Amino acid sequence: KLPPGPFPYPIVGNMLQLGAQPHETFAKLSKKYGPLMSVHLGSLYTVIVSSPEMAKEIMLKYGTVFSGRTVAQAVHACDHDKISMGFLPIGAEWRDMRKICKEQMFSHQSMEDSQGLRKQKLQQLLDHAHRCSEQGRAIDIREAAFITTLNLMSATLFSMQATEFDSKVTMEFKEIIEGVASIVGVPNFADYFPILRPFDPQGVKRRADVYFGRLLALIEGYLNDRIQSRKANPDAPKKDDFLETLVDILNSNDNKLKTDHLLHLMLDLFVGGSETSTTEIEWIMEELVAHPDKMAKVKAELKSVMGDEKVVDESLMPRLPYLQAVVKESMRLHPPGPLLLPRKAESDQVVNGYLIPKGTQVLINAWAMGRDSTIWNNPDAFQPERFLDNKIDFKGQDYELIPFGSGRRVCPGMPLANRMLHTVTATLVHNFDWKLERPDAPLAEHQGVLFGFAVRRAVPLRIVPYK
Ligand code: HEM
Repeated sequence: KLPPGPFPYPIVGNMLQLGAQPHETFAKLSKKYGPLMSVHLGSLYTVIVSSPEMAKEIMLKYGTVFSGRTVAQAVHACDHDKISMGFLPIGAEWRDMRKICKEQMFSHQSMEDSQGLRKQKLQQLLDHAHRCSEQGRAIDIREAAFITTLNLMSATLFSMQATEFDSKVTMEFKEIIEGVASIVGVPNFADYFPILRPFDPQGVKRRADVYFGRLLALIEGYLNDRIQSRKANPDAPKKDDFLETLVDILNSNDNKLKTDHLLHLMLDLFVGGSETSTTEIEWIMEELVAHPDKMAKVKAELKSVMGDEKVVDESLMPRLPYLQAVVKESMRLHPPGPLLLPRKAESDQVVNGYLIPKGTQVLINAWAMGRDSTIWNNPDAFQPERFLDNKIDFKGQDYELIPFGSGRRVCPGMPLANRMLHTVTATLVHNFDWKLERPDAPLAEHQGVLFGFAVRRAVPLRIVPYK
């Protein structure tokens, strides 16, 4: 009674038929089997959903049913799978971490207060960007967008006041994320073949506990050191960051959260906003460089609003209606997560007549719906003009665009993502002219796909500022 899919082979099921870079294969197989597919990844049953109306059935109509999360083995490291807001069933401790996220830390009231903590972090990059232009060196966009992202998240969370782009604090964080991504970003057969779960054959759960213990040790030091600063100054001026808010929650003791609940929350906030922004800023700074007709419309717009100001204030978003679309088009073409984050059917539920069993990992292919010929016309072409004078937005209600998810577990970092994805892009676009470090380059590198935590270019984007 389940959705249609290819013949499950013994044991392996449909885990050899995927080929390399599965996101496209889960898309092409949908043209024969349908929007609701059934792929037997080993023992892990999985339903692929690749159409807006079906994503509406999954995330909204039956959303409270499909509101779980498939948990990976690396997530059990340091008991993260039982503390994190990302991978907990919708419950008492999760509702608190949402109402805390959306209403206090990610509402506009806190975004506008954290506006000044992040401009300094763009200036450090813009000054470093000018460093590579004088001697005429090339800038690794991924490297530059990662360190800037950590400096951006660390300022929003901790209010670190370093004077160096590659500060000592930031590079301790950079290794651990890249170490975690190198762990989760590769397949762990314990997830698909449960008899291997006790053994942990590839040693994934262990190696994750090492880096998780480090990333949580550095977060602890930033908590206990603030408590003493909170004790020394009783009328301490409210820091306009996320950590100060979190300290002000367990001192009032209104909600029902522990201390480890907050530590692991800052981890998810830190990790969740780093490698996503890092990849999803490499794309626009490639799309605009690969299609110079469109960068020209962005620059001429930016010069119309900036004036002589050389850093983009996140409050000038409404006056950049084209950069809003340029990101929107990058959301459609190259979504950061090709299959988003796995959902789980917490109850036997029927969708479109087919039965979806309990514990069915529902992957919402956002890559296909970005290149589905039935939705966007000429989908394989970059064109931010299709979003001009269009209310289609990635807020979750336009299932034609689901890069940030929708339903009950929508991305809580959306207001912080777009203010980042726009400013750190509009600061490199408005200030310099870019050209590929290698114009005689294989197009396999351009729009290349790397399956892992997020899909990114096959080769890190390396361009030069020559103005
Ligand atoms: C920059 C682009 C980003 C993308 C494309 C992205 C993507 C996603 C997706 C697809 C989901 C799951 C949605 C669903 O299952 O329906 C999610 C959830 C989540 N994201 Fe992001 N994210 C981004 C940035 C961020 C940022 C900046 C933060 C934190 C500051 C963050 C933290 C989280 C957390 C904690 C969750 C768990 C939500 C829950 O389980 O209720 N992400 N994200």
